[PDB]
Amino acid sequence: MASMYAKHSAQNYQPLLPGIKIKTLVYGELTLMTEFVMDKGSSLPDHTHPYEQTGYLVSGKIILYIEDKKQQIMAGDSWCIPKNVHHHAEILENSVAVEVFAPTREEYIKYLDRTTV
Amino acid sequence: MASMYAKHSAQNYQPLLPGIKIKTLVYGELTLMTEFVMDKGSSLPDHTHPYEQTGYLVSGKIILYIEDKKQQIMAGDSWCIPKNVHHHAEILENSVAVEVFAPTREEYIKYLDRTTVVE
Ligand SMILES: [Cu+2]
Ligand SMILES: [Cu+2]
Repeated sequence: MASMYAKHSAQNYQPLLPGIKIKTLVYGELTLMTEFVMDKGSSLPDHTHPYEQTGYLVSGKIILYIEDKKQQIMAGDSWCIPKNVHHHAEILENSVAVEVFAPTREEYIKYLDRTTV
Repeated sequence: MASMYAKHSAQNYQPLLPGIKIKTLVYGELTLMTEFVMDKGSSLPDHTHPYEQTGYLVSGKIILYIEDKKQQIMAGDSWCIPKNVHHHAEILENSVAVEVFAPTREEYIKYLDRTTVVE
C-alpha cells in the first residue's frame, strides 16, 4: 500500500543463471518489476509460471520464443506473455530487459535492490 | 488469451496532452503497457485512477510527484504508484517513459499501435 522509487544503479544485481543477472526494481499489490542483465550467448530456459509477463528490451538483441514461434527482439521492442504459457529466450548480444509480472511474483521480492523508496 | 509482440516504431504515437504522445505497446489479461513521448517543458497533470502504475524512464529527465513525495527521475530509474494515489510529473528534458498498468486499463487500448502482432 506504499509507493516506492528506485534509482538506476549497476550494483545489487544478483546472479540467477549463467550470464543472467536479476534485480527487482519496484513492486506493489498487483505488479512486480525486475531488470535482467544478460550477457552475449546466454539464454533463459523454458518455464511456465502462474504470472503474466510483459517486458521491454532496453538494449541488446535477443530471440523470444513463445510456444513454437520465434521473434527477434531489439531495442524498443516489447512483449506480453500470458499466464502458464511456455516461453524461453536466447540472448544474442549483451542485453538489458525490464520485465513486469502480474500478480506480485513474491518469489522475486528477495531480489530487491535493498535501496528503493 | 493471446500473447503479443510490438516492434519499435517512431510512428503510431497519438497526441494525449500538449507535448505528450502516448502509444499502447502490448496488453494482456492483467496488465497493459504504454510508451509516453514527452517534450521538454510539458507535464502530466495530477490524476487518481483505479490502476496500479509501475514505470521505467528510458531517457530524459523528469520530476515525479507521488502523494506528498517529490523525486527527480533520470534514465534507468523506476517507480510504482498504487491505486487511487495522487501523482503528477513535470518534464524537464525530452524524455521517454514506459508505463505498465494493472489491471488492464481498457481505456488505453484505443492507443494501440498498428505494429503489434500476436504470438
Ligand atoms: Cu518467465
Ligand atoms: Cu497515472
